[PDB]
Amino acid sequence: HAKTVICGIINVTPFALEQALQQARKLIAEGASMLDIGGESSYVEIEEEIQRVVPVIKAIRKESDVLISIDTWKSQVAEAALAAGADLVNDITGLMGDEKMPHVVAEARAQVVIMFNPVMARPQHPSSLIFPHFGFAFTELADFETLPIEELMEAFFERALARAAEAGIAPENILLDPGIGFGLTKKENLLLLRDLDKLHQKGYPIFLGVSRKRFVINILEENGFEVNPETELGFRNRDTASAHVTSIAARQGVEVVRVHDVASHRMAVEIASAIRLAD
Repeated sequence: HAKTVICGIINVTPFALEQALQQARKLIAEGASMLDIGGESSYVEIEEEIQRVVPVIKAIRKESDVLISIDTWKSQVAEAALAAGADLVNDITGLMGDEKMPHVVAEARAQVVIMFNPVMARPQHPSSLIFPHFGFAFTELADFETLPIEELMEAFFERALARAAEAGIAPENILLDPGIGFGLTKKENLLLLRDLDKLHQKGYPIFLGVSRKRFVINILEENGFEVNPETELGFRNRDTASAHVTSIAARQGVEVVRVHDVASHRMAVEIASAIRLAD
């Protein structure tokens, strides 16, 4: 199969155009094969989000054929971004935050990343408390509160995939993201990483968030590594640590990794893929 694709993160802060565009050039030059453009954070909110992402996507498209993902759970943002040149929707709510999102994805013949969102699945969970509310979902959740994380992920994807099917999104256009670092305990995050192959066995490509995750940073700090991101050494250690997770992921055929620091993950991908693809 093909080596792991590296998807670089571009967050457009609410001049912003030019900074996003600078980072786009940087990540492309470091070997990103995809860019994930995000503008998050009512009609006023949607319009402001559109005005962040659409300029950037048009600008990037003029000088690059790179695959562009629009990172939004809002159908209106996705529709506008796809029209402007984005190739796929990265939906952190996995089609559960907006009932219109499946139709938008289908009509555009676009690809979609369906993220498992444990925050929406377990709103009262201790790890989810500090997160915002995603979405414009689930009935009276009681069951979800109890379920072992892998069972809950399956339950969530069953619902999300049903939504994709009644919209007519082709199965081959769907990627799954297990939602690492989104309202999960340390053990759960590690279990989901351990069991990436089980997720892959479902038959969809995996889009994996490996970058600057709190549980990984906690492994470093408890083992004596500097982790302060306002130091050169801490900043570096954080990215190297994420790149170790990419090494593992790429070796087992994960199709896409979503990352901040493309260069460090390129090292990991090239090593890991050379091994995986030895014969």
